[PDB]
Amino acid sequence: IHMAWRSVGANNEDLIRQLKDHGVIASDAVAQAMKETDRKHYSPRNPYMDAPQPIGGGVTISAPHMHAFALEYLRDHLKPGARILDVGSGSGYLTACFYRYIKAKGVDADTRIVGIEHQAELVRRSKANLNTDDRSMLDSGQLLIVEGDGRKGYPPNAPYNAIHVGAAAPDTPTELINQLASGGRLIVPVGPDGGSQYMQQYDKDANGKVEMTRLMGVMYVPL
Ligand SMILES: Nc1ncnc2c1ncn2[C@@H]1O[C@H](CSCC[C@H](N)C(=O)O)[C@@H](O)[C@H]1O
Repeated sequence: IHMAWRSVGANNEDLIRQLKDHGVIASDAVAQAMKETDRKHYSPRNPYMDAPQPIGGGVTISAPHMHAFALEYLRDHLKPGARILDVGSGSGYLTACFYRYIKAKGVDADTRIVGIEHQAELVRRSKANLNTDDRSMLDSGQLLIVEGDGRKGYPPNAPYNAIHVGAAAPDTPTELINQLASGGRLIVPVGPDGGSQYMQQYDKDANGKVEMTRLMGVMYVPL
């Protein structure tokens, strides 16, 4: 059996510090949001290993560095009073991070973080994770976990200032772009399941015109 090396932290704080020291985390705010959201409540096993871990339904909770990259990409869009959509909420981790990131920038009664997941088992599982973490997040009514097909976003709370997609979109996610507010940003892996995909960024400007930028090569493979 081929053996390999992989980073690990002694605890949540030590895991984030390690990432910041090595340049993975650029901003202090991103580091703080992740520091206050302990992976132990969201990852059943190896919580502090910088690697993807299974959570059920044939899916995994992203590796810590991938969560960091996503937070950095949307650091200027995560502000008090905004509406954020997290398509494919899974474990609920990234969702809790968004809530804390903004909560630090100050509170606003209109802030709304919506996580949409289509697997019922994960919807119940994630809610339980969030209540084990901090029962007040769900109780605030500012964080939401809904059951549905994320490909059609969630119109009740549209338009969104920022949208993050954790699952692959076979092509241009038209309906999601339609739910973006002017000046909003959307992060999503584009391409058929099984190949060289691209994590892509879509920015809509004040005139409603859309611009696409490729951020990095990515590949969905068996763990
Ligand atoms: N059409 C769709 N609508 C909603 N969720 C979807 C979906 N297609 C895939 N998913 C969900 O995409 C998620 C990808 S894994 C997401 C992991 C989560 N960000 C974490 O850190 O744990 C899974 O939970 C999967 O069930």
